[PDB]
Amino acid sequence: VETFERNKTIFFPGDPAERVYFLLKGAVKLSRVYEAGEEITVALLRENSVFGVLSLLTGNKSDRFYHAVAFTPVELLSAPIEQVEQALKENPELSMLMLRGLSSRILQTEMMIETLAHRDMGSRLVSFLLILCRDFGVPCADGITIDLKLSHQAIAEAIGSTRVTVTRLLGDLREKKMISIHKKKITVHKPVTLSR
Amino acid sequence: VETFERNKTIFFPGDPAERVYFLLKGAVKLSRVYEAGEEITVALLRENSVFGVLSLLTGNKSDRFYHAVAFTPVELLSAPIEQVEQALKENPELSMLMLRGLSSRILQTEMMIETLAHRDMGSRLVSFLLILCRDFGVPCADGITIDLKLSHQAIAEAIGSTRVTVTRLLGDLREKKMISIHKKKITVHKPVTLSR
Ligand SMILES: O=C(O)CCC(=O)C(=O)O
Ligand SMILES: O=C(O)CCC(=O)C(=O)O
Repeated sequence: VETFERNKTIFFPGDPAERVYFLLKGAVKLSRVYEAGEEITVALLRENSVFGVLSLLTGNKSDRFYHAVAFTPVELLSAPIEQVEQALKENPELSMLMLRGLSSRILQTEMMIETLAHRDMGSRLVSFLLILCRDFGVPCADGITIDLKLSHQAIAEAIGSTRVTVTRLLGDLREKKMISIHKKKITVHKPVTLSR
Repeated sequence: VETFERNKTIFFPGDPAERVYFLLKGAVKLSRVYEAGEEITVALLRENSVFGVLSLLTGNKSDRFYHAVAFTPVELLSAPIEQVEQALKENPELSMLMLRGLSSRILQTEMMIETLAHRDMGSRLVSFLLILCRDFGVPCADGITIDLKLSHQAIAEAIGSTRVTVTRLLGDLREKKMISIHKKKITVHKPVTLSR
């Protein structure tokens, strides 16, 4: 069981795709990185996700092109591909469960496609927040607290927007009392009604 | 082998998720259908993709929420979920090959997250076409031909835009001599350079 301090890198673009990973605790951010250091978020992975799947294809013969970061303190398992490939070719059942895990990854990414497809950033934001509710939400008298520290920057990198825009949108959502924010934990007040 | 005419439905929202599918020839469109009747594209699957993967999660106890349509004339295989779990037992190797196809689906979806992430609708379109060039590309004296009838509406539904805007953007690109269109098939003239 490995641990990663918050903001520690799990793999860098350019690193051989040596291992597969399983996320026990915390959130992992996958992103694409650009020459100047800008990053675009491509996935925010929730507990119990398999990831690093490019090694399931090319194994260490190929290089990472996304950046994997411990978005919160993380705990995870990982194993070179042949170790995995052995464990599978050996334990048939296990594979049925990784097939399920991968199927989940795909359905989750497609939900982000849906979030990103909205033309107006306001809905893009609510929709992204509703997903986080589901992935990391904690029940509350108000509604649901997204148990992650979310900077305006981090949100911008994930819904395709600038930070200034996120700030304005977030302020608008509070003015209207659909959300509260405290030390970066966002609480969504009426999740179910927001899925309108 | 099951064939489907262009624009025929392979599976509708509400259907039991009982089968896994394999795409042999053509392109399959996955969408979310909305209350009104508008449709948002979540994936354009290319030949040799596994899909319907919701059925490897629950199976019957779960109803399709996406719409699977033959975007071009299509041929595919399919099987009841419990038959898949069986051949998985039989051939612990076939297993790995599913794992790998699922891995590739994940990566393909993430690459669409990147497309949608662009703020500049022009760039988002160029990026969507590059995808199409590698997914449905055919080498050309002129560069790479995307082998698909693409209406502006269809492009709009996949890049979170509208017909009108797509028409303007395609024309801009054509003025720059950057793409060509014949019979609704688009040719991208220097895709390797554009990748910039
Ligand atoms: O596997 C990689 O190299 C990038 C994408 C990824 O980590 C996955 O979503 O599992
Ligand atoms: O499995 C479905 O029901 C929806 C998503 C899907 O078809 C997949 O991308 O393979």
